[PDB]
Amino acid sequence: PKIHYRKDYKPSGFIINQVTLNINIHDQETIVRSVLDMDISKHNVGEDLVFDGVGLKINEISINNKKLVEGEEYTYDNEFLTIFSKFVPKSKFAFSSEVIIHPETNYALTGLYKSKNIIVSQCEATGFRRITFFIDRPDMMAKYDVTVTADKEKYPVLLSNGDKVNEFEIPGGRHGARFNDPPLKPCYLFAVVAGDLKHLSATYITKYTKKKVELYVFSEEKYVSKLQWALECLKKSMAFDEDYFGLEYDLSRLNLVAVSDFNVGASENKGLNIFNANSLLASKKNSIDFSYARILTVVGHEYFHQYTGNRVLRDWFQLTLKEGLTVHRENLFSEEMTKTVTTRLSHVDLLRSVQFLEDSSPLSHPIRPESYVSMENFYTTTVYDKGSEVMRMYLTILGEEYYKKGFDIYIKKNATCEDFNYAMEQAYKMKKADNSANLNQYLLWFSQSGTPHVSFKYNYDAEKKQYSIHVNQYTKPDENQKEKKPLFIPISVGLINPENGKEMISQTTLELTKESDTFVFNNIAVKPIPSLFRGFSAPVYIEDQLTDEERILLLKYDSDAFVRYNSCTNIYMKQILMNYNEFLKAKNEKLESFQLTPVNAQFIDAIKYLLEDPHADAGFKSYIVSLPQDRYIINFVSNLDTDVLADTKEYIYKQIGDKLNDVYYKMFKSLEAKADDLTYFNDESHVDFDQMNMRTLRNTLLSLLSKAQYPNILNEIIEHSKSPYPSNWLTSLSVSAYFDKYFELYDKTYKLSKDDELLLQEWLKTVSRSDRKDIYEILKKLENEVLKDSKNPNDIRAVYLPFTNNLRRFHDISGKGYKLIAEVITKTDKFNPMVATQLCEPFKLWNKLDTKRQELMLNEMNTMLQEPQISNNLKEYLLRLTNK
Ligand SMILES: [Mg+2]
Ligand SMILES: [Mg+2]
Ligand SMILES: [Zn+2]
Repeated sequence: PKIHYRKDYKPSGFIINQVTLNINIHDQETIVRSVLDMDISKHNVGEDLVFDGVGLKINEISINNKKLVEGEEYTYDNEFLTIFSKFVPKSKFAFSSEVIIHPETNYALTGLYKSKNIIVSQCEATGFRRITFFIDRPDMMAKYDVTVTADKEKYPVLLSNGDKVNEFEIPGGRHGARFNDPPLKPCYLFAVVAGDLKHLSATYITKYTKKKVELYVFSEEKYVSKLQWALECLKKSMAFDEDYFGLEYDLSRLNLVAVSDFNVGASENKGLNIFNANSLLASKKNSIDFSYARILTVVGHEYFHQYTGNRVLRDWFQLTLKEGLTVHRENLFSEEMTKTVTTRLSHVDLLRSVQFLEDSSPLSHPIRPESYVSMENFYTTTVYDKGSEVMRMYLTILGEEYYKKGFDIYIKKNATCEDFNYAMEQAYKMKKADNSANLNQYLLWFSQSGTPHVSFKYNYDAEKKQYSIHVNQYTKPDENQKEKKPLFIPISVGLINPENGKEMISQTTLELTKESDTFVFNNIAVKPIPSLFRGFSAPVYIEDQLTDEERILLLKYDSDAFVRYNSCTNIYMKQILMNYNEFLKAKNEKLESFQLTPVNAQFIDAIKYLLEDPHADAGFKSYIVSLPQDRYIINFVSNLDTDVLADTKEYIYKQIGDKLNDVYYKMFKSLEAKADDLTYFNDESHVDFDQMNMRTLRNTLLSLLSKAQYPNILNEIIEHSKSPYPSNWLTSLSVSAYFDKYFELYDKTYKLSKDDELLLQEWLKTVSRSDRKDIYEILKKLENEVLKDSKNPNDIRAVYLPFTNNLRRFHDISGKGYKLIAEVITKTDKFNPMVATQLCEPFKLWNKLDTKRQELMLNEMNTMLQEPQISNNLKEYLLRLTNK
């Protein structure tokens, strides 16, 4: 296992100036001819010429049109092509090769592969080496001249980077297309698409230069009518980057292409973005509401890669520089487009659940790691989502005006993470009106792993009208740093007058730079309730040390969506932790009788208050009636007994339900007209995020009412199944799990879903997530009847991943759930190591569970590690997760 270190970076001893590709696609094989116009760099020390090349079948290789001989002049071990230095020229030379690859049987979905009837490429991060020989690293900038040939019937549409400069016929029913892309680019931004694609098109005219831009969205013929929303999102993305960042698209054409088989959401390439079908295609009739926010964000994300990618990555350790930034730009875009507070809330909810788990797991790493073995395991929620929060904090610190200045300085001057911090430091100096002000401490956000803990204590003096906020920050030591240093933590705060719910001070961002600090406020007429970390201004554990009474007041009257949301969350956690220990204590002591502390009555009253408030947001309401995610809860519990937590959740839901179920039912009925309005059902460009939030609320309330066995709720469930919206009649399936009509809706909703590839995958998720006692028997049914031996990641993930969130069933004390997923992981690892690693996600919290379940998970992981044919990808991941 070769380990790459960040501190060991050195520029290549070679230069690649021009790439001339000839990709000839045939029925059983794809022939790739490549001519590399190379040179010797100043960093050269007469070393061997080593190319990356994985799984390549060599027909012949040459230097200056002279064939090289195997063994005497070069060696190849299916991974590296080593050409001995004595046969390597000392000036400008040309390296040529012809290799054979097989996209048809490339089930790893990396490099060049075939998805259904579409040939597509995936080169990030180390995929280009699976297509042809190359110095496969992002700092190798080169020009590209690509020619693609194939059978005209099977692959009438040919796409690649740059301008299509020639189209020609080939004897035998074949055709060819030449693409020249003059601007320098790294090889992971190379792409090629071949297939029988249909499209929707539009013309975008830029804001300043008024350049006309051809926009194309591609898919297979069957689902071409699901491309409308993606096209609209693309238009929205371009306009936003123009309006907010003042950036225009540089090329004359942009292509979006959807494929059925894809490891992640999408990928960016210059002028040619390639999407997972579930993140590009949608229709009101064949998609749940989630697809619309999903497509918006993903289409936006890959577009925001364009302008930065056009002018500025030194090495893969700087991954968070382009990903953290893009996701940040993606999130700013989504918030502006959706105009809903739940958008920002959704991002925070994901970070504090998924990423916080990772950052306290053995897999914990900084957003810029010091080392890696597999680059495929580098693309984590830490690099992406914590990285985004780090990039977002720049905006919070600098403000909108100065941030755009710092951003413009970054784009114009350029790279590494330090380069971006430098540009922001320049804006920081301007804002602070001082050249001695710096952001050197801020770099610790890039190098320090783990989640910081921020705790508070307060003091108010009525006589002097003086309010003090004592802040403390702390990060637990891990395997990355023995000693943790204080970070630059921006704390957006407000002060709420508890008597009238008014703001007491203007916008304020506390700059915590030390381990602890005391912030004092004068002329505070009355004792305030602090509104801390507004908008979640820092990726930290917040310990407000407020009473439930104070939290309730914030929940009702604070202006900031997150602090309201977080206050409700904190009230829940306090209740959860209390009831958990009470349930646990009874279990450990085998008590015949015991007591549970009821849910705060005033808290329940506050929920009723907000719910019955017509001017309150529907999406926000859905959050406050829902307990915190299980993966968020586990961060606050040692040796988590999943059964006890399940009992705890059940009791708390029942407590609140016993009070508010009538309110829940009344709202479910009254919300129907606006939530399920069909006015624009066949207007595929009309998306109402507020309306979809109303359906989110209705479906959430229906779920609560179903679990509570509300009187005659089955009637509502049945009628809900007749709704035109997939979000509704799929919800009816899952909530009917507690009734004898589950399998009736099972067949009904299957018939509705089976003829759409993406919709069926949503049906699989719904079944997988169904709260059924016979869930293991049901999963077997999906395997034999629906899933079978499919190698489609969307199919495999849909069947198994939602099931892993079943607290009671997946964590069955027998370990049957752990054994099931482990078998799926090992099975998947044979053809797709990346997806196999994705399926390991349930095991990420293994050392946080009770001792018995720790043992069970560890055994299955050790079993997987003992598999003789385990991939390096999977091996490295499990080794790090099990601290071996
Ligand atoms: Mg091969
Ligand atoms: Mg990507
Ligand atoms: Zn990205």
